Amino acid sequence: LAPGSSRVELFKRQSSKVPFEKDGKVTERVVHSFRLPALVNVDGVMVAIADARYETSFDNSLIDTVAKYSVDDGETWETQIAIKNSRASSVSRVVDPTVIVKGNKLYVLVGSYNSSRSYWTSHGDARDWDILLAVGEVTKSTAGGKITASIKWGSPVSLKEFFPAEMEGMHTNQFLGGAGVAIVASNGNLVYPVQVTNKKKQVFSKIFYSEDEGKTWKFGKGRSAFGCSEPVALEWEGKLIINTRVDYRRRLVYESSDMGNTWLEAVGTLSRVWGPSPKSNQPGSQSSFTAVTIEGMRVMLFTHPLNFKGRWLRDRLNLWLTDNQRIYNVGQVSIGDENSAYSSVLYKDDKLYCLHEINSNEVYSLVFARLVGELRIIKSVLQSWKNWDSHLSSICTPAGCGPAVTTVGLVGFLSHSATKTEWEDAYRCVNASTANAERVPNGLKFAGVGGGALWPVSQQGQNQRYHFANHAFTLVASVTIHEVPKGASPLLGASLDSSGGKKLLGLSYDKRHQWQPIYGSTPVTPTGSWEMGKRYHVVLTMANKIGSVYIDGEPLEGSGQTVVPDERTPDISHFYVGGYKRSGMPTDSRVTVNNVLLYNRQLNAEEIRTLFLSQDLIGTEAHM
Ligand SMILES: *[C@]1(C(=O)O)O[C@@H]([C@H](O)[C@H](O)CO)[C@H](NC(C)=O)[C@@H](O)[C@H]1F
Ligand SMILES: [Cl-]
Repeated sequence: LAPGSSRVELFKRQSSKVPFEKDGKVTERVVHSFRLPALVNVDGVMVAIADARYETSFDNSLIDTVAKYSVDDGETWETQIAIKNSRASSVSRVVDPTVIVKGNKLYVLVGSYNSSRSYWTSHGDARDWDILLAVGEVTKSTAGGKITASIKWGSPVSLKEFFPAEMEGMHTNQFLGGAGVAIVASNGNLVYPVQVTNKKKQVFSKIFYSEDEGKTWKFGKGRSAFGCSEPVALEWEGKLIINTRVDYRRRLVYESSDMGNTWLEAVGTLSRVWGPSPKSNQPGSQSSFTAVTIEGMRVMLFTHPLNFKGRWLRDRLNLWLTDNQRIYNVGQVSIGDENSAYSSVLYKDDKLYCLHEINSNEVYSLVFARLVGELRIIKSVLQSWKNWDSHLSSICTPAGCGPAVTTVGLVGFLSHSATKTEWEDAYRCVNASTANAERVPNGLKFAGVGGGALWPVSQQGQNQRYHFANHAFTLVASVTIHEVPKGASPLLGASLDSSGGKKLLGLSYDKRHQWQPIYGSTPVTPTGSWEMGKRYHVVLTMANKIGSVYIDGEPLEGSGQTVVPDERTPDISHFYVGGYKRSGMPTDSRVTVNNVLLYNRQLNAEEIRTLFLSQDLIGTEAHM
């Protein structure tokens, strides 16, 4: 939890009571565990929705949906049961409450089970299952001269009639919300991303939506891959971005422009960025994933545990910030090594909050954290993003002024700022490690075995912000060679392996004053000519499985070669700059590199020309 931030145990395990209703009697009843946080703002009233697991944290046990609500931003709360289970047996339950706010109404979608003791995807049929929608209406008033609120909950309505018996290629079984908070789309639709099972017990994600305030519901025709569960969605630039849990794998993210009729994996942005554990080989989690506007900029906030401990313990809840280009780790919201899986982040009246689980010995509480420090950090990073983008766009490029320098898809920028061991990203997301580097205006001068910079791709580890590069990228730099090498030496490239020996696309230079562009594992043909001490502009582009190399805005002879040989997707280890930064490699690159730009797409010819013409205008030197 950041400096300046603080929390309380709001839903306290084995302590907090809720109004348990049965057979017309209400009794204040202590709850064993609280799970499934959803934290929202309803027209000024903060509402926290959760599971009240009365007897045990076991998933398949007695559970009602609880709400707490506050009119004073969480200083005090009132408590109610929003949705009661069927009371059919000792384990009846309403589950995984998923919330949409529209106007002064909360729409809460829950599964309902009567008597099963088995995990939902293990059920061979829907004998025990229903899917219910309850609506809460929030009214504000002023008793005793003070602002008050109340929430009146409707009786739940089954949406089972809207679940078709078949979906292409399958027979349907059950579906549930993806927990947390869903959305109202820009056309007014209520949109729940849902997790669905078929009779083969496969799980997949769909979009489940309503055009008439929840009276009737439709499924979008498309779907995720099998294995994509518990989805969470937001709307971004006219599209749904649907962010899915995949147990034992990296999270898949999809886009859909047509209310889920067609799903496209978001390979160029967010898909496969977030891993569920260090080695992405453990269970995944529910995630908060929201679009908000902070100081005038639309951005997304994402949470997920790092899960160093493994299995479902899911320690180390982390918060991420992205503009759909750059991806910034705000940091750890939870405290120390506590277990902290499910979460919900709310941005209300320019204050940031998080309701999340803490788990000791499978006894769960929800803490309510005031993310004061995290908001400060987020505002700082966004100011940096805005400022660098403004600055680059403002430059009057050489013909009045030529086309603007493009900042669309500009993810990273290595320029003047460097510490002894790192070359700093101006966008503050991913620094490059360095060795044997000397600071120069807007870059670094390198020498010696082991020398260079490493800008990590898969080497980022669990969370891979530059995964897009496996699909398309542009890497740009200004270079000067200071000594003729003994053989062929590296200058810039994308490496498939950790050494740099196995390249996707690169540029080397040789003892005969020629360039050696490297296209995957294709035999290298030297070409062109360079002069010691002269500065050159280098662009490497990769898209559509094809790699190109440009010097001074022009493609080397024979460029435009296939670099992805066989339909496996690349797994780029890192970009290397100014050497390999590997003492295991015998090369000595004596070179200066300035102003390294990374984009998440293949730039066009105009954009490349503009960068070349503008290369002495773009550095960060005069600003820090
Ligand atoms: C979370 C959890 O991992 O801790 O998992 C849910 C599902 O297993 C997940 O959505 C994949 O289907 C549980 N839901 C149900 C209905 O079992 C959550 O309650 C929670 F358990
Ligand atoms: Cl099936």
